[PDB]
Amino acid sequence: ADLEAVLADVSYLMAMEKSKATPAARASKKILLPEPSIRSVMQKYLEDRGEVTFEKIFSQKLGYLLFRDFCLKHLEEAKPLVEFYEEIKKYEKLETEEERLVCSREIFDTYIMKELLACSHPFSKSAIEHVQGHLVKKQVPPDLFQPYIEEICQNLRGDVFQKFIESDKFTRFCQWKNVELNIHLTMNDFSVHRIIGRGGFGEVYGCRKADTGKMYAMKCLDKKRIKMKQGETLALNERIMLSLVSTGDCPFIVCMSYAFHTPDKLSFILDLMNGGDLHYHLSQHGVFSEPDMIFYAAEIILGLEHMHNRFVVYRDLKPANILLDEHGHVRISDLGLACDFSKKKPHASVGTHGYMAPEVLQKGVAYDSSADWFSLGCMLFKLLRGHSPFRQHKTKDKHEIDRMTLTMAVELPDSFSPELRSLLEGLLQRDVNRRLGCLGRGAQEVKESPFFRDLDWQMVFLQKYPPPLIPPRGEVNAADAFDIGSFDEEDTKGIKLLDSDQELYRNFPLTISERWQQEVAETVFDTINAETDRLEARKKTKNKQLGHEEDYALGKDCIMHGYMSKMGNPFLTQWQRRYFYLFPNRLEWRGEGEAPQSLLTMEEIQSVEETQIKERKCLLLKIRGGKQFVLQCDSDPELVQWKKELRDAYREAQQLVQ
Repeated sequence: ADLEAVLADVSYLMAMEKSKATPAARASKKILLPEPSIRSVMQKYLEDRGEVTFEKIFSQKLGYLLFRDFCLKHLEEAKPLVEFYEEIKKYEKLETEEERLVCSREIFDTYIMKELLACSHPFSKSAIEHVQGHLVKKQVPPDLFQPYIEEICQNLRGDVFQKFIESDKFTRFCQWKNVELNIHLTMNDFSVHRIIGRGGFGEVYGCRKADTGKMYAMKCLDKKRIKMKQGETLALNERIMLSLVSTGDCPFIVCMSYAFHTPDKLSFILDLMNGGDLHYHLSQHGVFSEPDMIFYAAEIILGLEHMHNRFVVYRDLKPANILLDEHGHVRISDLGLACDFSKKKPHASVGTHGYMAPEVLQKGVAYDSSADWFSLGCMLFKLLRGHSPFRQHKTKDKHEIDRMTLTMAVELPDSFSPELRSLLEGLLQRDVNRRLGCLGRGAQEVKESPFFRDLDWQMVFLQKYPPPLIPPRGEVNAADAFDIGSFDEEDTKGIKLLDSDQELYRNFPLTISERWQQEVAETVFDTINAETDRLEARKKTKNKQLGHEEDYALGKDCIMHGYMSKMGNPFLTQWQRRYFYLFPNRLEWRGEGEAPQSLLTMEEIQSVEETQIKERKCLLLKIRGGKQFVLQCDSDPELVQWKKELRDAYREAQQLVQ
């Protein structure tokens, strides 16, 4: 290969491998948390939608981390409870009874027996007796301590949670949540490496997120090409499907973290399966063997089960769409042609010739998730033979392959064991009502098939089995960027994107909370937290020494307060950032911090409405008498809450004054 390609590959590989032992060091940009005063607005914003309950926070990764570290360091009473809960959770992940026996005895002695002996145990007799009855019989199921989990959560829900909310670590949670809700991604935020694939409406590049360093796969769709091929509906459907299946914990599907668009591209951020697709590895390694294909079939069956449980039908199932991760475990990747059959069963012949179900290939006849099982059979057949059960592209014409609707699968006796012959005979049935997986419970009908009789599906979900193939660690595991190529830019000439077209993607951008929180927790949570803490320590010392504290008790009846930019003065600085206080009768206004002063009285307000200025969202207040004020906030949540609270305040004040 030429020098440029070699350099691109080396840069991509080094960025992928850099600082594996210290993920925090991979970030080139830094997350700047807002000031601790943010909680005055963010608390109301979260309360107004009921998000400050114990379950909501404790179920969030960052919320859980902050609550845990508060209990373990700033509340002695809650320390044993959190320690017990955490060790129970650790125990639940033990995979063998030989280890669970000792772990459970240690947990019992440490957190139950000693407290019982000291008579300090606060838990109910029921949980004690349940655990004692299970253990006296030598039973160590993973659900041993579930009653203790419930009771620990009940105890933490009490004054412990209120103390946490009143603490300075709920302020940190508010800061992190505000940082989350203000995610506005652009192509600048990512360091895009060499192209790794192409197809559909655009290309796929490996990329590193700037402010966390986590490696992602950026899938870009060109808006002009989408308009040219009338693909707006498909482009939006792909986002719907990705957001539908990403919300969860399934490790068998390429999950989406973010979605955004530039003026000309639609971009999805997905998991990076640096091992490459299974078709490339099949070509390099050759036909797999039955014990090897057991692994792939089991993993793909679990993935399809996850998708089907959500009523999504994966119409294009090929070896090319199956991506191997670093360690060799597979995932389903391309949800471009996926559809939902819960509302109405599709009827379009969408797929790839040689892997489409007979009812999919038939015109007009509706079909359901039943399609994915025929495609699974065809795919498993390819892994063992190098081609679909019906002729390949180089062996027959496209419509000659379509004669799959007028024949029956060969079902070779040589390369297949009788169990596999039965499995493929079930999966390649012409009649949907008789086809395996298309009757009864669905995924269970296949999972219980004889070919998987030896397989323990719990270990499949836990991914304990050794992959048959481990992708090379020193290669990109993809075709050369010259081979992948690029779309012809001339094809888009004559295509113009109207404002009515950019309106189709008004609501496109998206961020998934759990995925972002997990990324932050893995990468830069502790570093940022420490830096933030140092910054507030510095500023607190400065304020204490020089006076002008952060706030003088926040007044007597302040509804809310926070920074806002008094905007729009031509003869002064446009961004006159200041600190504001809201009261039921007036809105006060403070300078650098010496003394607050009144800016406005609610009785004067005529209306409050949002407006766009300098391509930035702002708040417009119109005043009885022709006066007006413009205020600009920093995070959409600040703007939303300020709008809501100002509106409610003046409406109530004027209605009462009526």
